[PDB]
Amino acid sequence: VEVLEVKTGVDSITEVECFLTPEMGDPDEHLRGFSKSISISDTFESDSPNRDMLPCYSVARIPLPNLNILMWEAVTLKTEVIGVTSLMNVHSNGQATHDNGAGKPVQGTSFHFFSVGGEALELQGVLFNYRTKYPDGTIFPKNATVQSQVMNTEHKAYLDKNKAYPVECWVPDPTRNENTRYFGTLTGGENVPPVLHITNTATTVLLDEFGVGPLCKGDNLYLSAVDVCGMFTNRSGSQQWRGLSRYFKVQLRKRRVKN
Amino acid sequence: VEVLEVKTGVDSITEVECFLTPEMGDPDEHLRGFSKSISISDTFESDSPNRDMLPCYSVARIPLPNLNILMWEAVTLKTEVIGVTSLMNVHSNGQATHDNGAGKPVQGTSFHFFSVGGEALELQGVLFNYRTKYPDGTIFPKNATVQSQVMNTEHKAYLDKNKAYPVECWVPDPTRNENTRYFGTLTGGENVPPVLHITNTATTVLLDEFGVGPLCKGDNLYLSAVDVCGMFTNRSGSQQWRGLSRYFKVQLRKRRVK
Amino acid sequence: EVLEVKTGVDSITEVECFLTPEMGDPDEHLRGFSKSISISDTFESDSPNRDMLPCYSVARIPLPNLNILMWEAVTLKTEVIGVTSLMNVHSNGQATHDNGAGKPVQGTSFHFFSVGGEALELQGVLFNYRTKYPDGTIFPKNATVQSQVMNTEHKAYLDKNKAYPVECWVPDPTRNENTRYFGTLTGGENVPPVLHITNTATTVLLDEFGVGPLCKGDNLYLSAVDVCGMFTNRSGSQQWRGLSRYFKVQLRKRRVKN
Amino acid sequence: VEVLEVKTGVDSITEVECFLTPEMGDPDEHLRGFSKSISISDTFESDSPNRDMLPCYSVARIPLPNLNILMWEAVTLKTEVIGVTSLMNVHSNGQATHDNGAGKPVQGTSFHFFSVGGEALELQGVLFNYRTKYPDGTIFPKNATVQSQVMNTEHKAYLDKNKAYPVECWVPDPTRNENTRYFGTLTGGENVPPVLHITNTATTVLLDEFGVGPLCKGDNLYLSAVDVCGMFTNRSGSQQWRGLSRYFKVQLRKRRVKN
Amino acid sequence: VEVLEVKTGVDSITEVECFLTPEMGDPDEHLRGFSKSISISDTFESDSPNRDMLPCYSVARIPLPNLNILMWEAVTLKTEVIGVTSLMNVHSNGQATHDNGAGKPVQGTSFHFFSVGGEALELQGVLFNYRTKYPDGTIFPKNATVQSQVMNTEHKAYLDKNKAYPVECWVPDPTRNENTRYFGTLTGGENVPPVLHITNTATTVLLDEFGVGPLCKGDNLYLSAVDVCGMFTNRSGSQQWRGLSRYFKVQLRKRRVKN
Repeated sequence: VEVLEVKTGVDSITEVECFLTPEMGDPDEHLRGFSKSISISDTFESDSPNRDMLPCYSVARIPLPNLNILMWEAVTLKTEVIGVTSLMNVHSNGQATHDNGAGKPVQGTSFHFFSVGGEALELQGVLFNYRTKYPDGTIFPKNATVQSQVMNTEHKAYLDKNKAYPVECWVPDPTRNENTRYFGTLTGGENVPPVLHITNTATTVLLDEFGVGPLCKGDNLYLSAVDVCGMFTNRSGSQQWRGLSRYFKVQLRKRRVKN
Repeated sequence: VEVLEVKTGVDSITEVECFLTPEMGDPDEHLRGFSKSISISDTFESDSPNRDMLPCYSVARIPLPNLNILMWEAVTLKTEVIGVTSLMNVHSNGQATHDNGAGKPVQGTSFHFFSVGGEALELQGVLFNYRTKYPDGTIFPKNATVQSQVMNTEHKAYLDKNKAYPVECWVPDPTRNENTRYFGTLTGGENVPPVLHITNTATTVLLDEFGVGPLCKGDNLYLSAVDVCGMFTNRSGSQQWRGLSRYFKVQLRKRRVK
Repeated sequence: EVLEVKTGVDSITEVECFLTPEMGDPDEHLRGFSKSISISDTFESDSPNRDMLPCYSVARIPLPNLNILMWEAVTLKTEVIGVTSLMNVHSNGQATHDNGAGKPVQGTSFHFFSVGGEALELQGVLFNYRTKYPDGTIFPKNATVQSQVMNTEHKAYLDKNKAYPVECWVPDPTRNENTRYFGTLTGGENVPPVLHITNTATTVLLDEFGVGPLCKGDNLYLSAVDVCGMFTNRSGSQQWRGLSRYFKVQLRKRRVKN
Repeated sequence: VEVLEVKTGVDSITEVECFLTPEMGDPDEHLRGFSKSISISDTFESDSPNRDMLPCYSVARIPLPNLNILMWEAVTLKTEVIGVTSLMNVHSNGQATHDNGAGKPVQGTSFHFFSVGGEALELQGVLFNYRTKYPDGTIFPKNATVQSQVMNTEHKAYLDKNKAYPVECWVPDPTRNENTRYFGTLTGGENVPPVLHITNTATTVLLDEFGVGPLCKGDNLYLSAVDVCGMFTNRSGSQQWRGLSRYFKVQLRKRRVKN
Repeated sequence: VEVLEVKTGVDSITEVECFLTPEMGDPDEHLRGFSKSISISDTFESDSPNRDMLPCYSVARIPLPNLNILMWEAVTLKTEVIGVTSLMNVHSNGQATHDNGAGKPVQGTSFHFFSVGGEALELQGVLFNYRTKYPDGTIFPKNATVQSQVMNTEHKAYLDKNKAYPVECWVPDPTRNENTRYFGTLTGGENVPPVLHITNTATTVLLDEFGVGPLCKGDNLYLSAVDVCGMFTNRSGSQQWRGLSRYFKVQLRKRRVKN
């Protein structure tokens, strides 16, 4: 693809605003945005997590105004976590900090990740434990070998399905994603406190070093997200992953391209 | 509504200064700035927080001088939390950290938020637990379903009343607030320590990509805030939200529109 | 009305001094420490003795007398003197654990410094409006429940050393036009002290309009607090430990009218 | 060596992309990416860590296109740790935080290190304890004295062999490496939480203050790495180092050189 | 002294590169770089720390090429801590984290400090406890009074001797050191994790606001360092300061000067 002039004019600019909801497991009809209580396998060879216990990658494919050599180019992203203040509900079935204290807030291992792309995010598989049996209804590395625990190039996938790609198996494939801009932070640890900033005054630019943003094949924008905030501890002491939705505002413009 | 020239002169500039006091619960007439002690429901279904245990958003609507095409445009903000040294009272009915020790100071989950707009801050409701019964005298997401636990578009509101909107079920609506600038931080975890900076040498510019600040409809500036500093632990080991007031200094200039 | 800067001979001056911390000094051997912290059982019975209360430090520095012409503070260099003293973990310290070293000074800290052409101006805010502050100290008077968020009666001048309890007072952001102040409260019980020393860093004291503090009556006001944290003795009791602050201030001569 | 002009033209540039797997010990045929569980010595004299217990430096020598006097010059690096989300597997033979809680995630002492050079990374030896007996199959400071605990200049080597230079015995030698760019953080502490950022938008510049990058002797790129993420605690409470692979992408341009 | 022009020419440039070893106490002939295990006085009046238990400032007077009006002027500094990876030896007489665990790594109170100067570092004395009996063969504030615990102007010295000036009594005197540049962080707390960055791509400029670096009186350069990394806990539970060597590379140039 030869990228050429940006079209000028008011019809040359569009905008995509949406919410991408989390996919944490949802173990009952009252617990959307939570996973199942975590159960620990006794051995590696018996690691067998259920689907309702495994957070997955969120993805939304957004149709843009049809164009046809012109493609929509993603220029600017605005994004934030929606419902940060909900993590102050410290009075609903929380294990106490101590005797007569308030609930433990959501804390621990967090993954905050977001991508904007002209095609599906491209994933590479890395397994904590290759012998883990992943559940029916999820898409995960197949023919896992020991070498899957560090790097196995057989484990390529597209983020082509919502509620399907377990977070713990897949990362953005850094050998691809030319047409995607991705951003991710894992903050590990049992007690790591969530630090969530919100503002409507921060724009991130999506143009590569040559002034070129993601170009939207078949007039589709791809928004992908993960926002595992940490773990909710109930009074029994068992722990659930808790997630929040992510806001996306992408500005786009029309680029001419050849071949 | 198109934005044109900024009126110049010495009669074209105005300044708004004020304090927004925190609204933490005030469970008795000696505990202004504190909440009622947290009680934890045994289940989600039975979660029923009383008003005096629910911190709420602070809001002040300030009349500006009248202009009748001319609107007040907000340009610069100075803000800080007032009384940060108050958190050094570790000698007043606080649980000792160990045998013979000084008092645990205010710590744990904090929310520091401020916003300046030309209209009321626009809110999206999101709930930790959708079956939570919120109390009489508070304004909260109505018709909550399990989708409210992640994203429910029904839950829209304007921060149009003080001591009314509980911090825990409302957040600035990113899909709106085009005529407001907002900034907040949630610092979670039960041990996390307060980090409070203060200076009269720091200025936030309020203008957008296009050099335009909030334009004050009806000649009213709207200041909104939340300064939940953490929890204070009394010798019983029960915990109360403690908040502080926030200072605002806003500089406004005249703008012609339409 | 601020006019031209004078240039040439005797046009420049420097002020270099140290300000000692003011922590309580509870016996002739413990300068720079508070008394051990006693906790009151109730808010009602909170009665901290002067030797348990850290206070604001201040120095009125007299400048070369001028006769329309006044001194203008332009840059600051500052640091905490004797940071390495906090490596003494062998002098009557509660052991971390069995056979271990003494617990270092840690927990709640307040690092503040200001340079002004008049007394730093203070706002009173109280953790607990019922606290009885001791004779010999200057504290918010006629305290009410509203004093726990913002009571405009509590106004004062940092005009005396060892008198203004840190926990009652903050810089008043509605005034202090003729001062630059900077402060950090790092609260928490385990919070580690982080202290940077260098002779390579310079703060600029000029405002947005290129004007620094102007020294009324030819007097520079330096103000400071450096409560580093608490020292735990082998008994478990905790004292505030403070350290001295170094100020270097470059001033120039500014003509002024009316 | 006199560094002259850069050749231009579409064939004057090349790109190196690869993965560097962690060398953590691999104690059995199922635990690639893990160390052997740590065994403490009663005394400094008895300190005798086995090879399967000692994380080593990763190194890849990468042959570039032959030139016959031109040398390849490394200009830009893109790197990230691959599989950061694998550390969310807190349900596989993990010691519980507390009664009913999730597995403890990987946490504790981490070393994150990467270097790009036109020759093997140059190593200085420093020993926590000079009387440690290092194992057959590893290459370590020889003729240790007590001064090896602070600085002994006998302890020089080239990172010229994978799975062999123990990470705790060697460090980049700052008196050499004129022809290498190295970056490393040690975050020690027993409870220290991992912090892993991913993005395809960040580029390191490899040029020195004179606009010259590493020049590749015999047309070879040297990529060195260590990504000890922390330790994994099984249900017995014994602890293994857990390592992850590192992605490199280096842009190189042809430089003319004399002698 | 009037400062005039920089000299130019290949021979107006010189470079000083060297290691500063730590002076932690060296309690026995196997523990270079450790202190003696810490003992706590029952009272202030009885504080009497032994020399093998007190870390001291490190210093090196480096002779420069003899110039006979001309002085060498220090312009740039590269510095790093050497053997940061040595803090991953958690298998050598360390107190376990918990039952079956790896050893506690080095952690707790750290002081990292370095200075480059045209004369000896000037020290101000500050004592935690003015009644402390400092030991024979160390240089300490003398005729100490209670005022010595905050600020006593009597306590002035030159860091003119190695393994002599105990760290806890002395800090750079900020009323002096015009001809030195100093940099120091105290990170206190008992459990504080070491964060140690290494790279050969960072340079510090030693030039003040007027473009003048340290001027080396009598053709001498003064390099001072402290790098107490934290505390080592042996299986006893007793604790020793552990330090590491610091690397210095200083670029100097000739400067004319009058009187």
